[PDB]
Amino acid sequence: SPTGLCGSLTNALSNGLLSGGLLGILENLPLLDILGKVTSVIPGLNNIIDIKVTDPQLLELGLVQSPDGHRLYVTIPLGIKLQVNTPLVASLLRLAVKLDITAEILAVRDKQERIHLVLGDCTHSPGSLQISLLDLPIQGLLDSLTGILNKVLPELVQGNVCPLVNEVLRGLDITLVHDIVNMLIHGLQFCI
Repeated sequence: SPTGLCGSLTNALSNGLLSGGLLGILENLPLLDILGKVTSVIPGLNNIIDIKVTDPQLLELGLVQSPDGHRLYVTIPLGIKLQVNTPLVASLLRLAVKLDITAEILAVRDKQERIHLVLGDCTHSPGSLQISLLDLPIQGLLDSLTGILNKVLPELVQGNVCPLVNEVLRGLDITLVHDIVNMLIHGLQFCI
């Protein structure tokens, strides 16, 4: 069970993401809060769209080292199910969504002596978004929803998961941090 840095870092990121409440965060994404038909406001009724997020899932992290060995890139594959509901109701719709966050880990050498583990870039992996139909002329409602999902979810997921990633990095095992940073800054591969 003891392994090298690469497998240790990977299982360390995964543990922290979970224990940091990643699933909680996926489940609570303000999907339809980040958005000419005001109206709904006006009577007393409201919505009557509703998106429950269920089935949050973290898949297997992936780790590659830069060619110069100075940088790591983490792939954080995530999975949620979306059920479309409507308190005039028997779900309207139901979807499987998959998405990668790519977190970039650097070691950078402070002007004094010290060396720091930095979360560099942390973005959604362009083209990693995937929407499936699980289970009425719903076709119009789909790919409308898909169109919304396509230009809202990735920045929304990024914006909720990347700070967690940042939290997890800083809270890592000190000695693990100290070996990771020393190999990266000396450009030595360990993610082989």
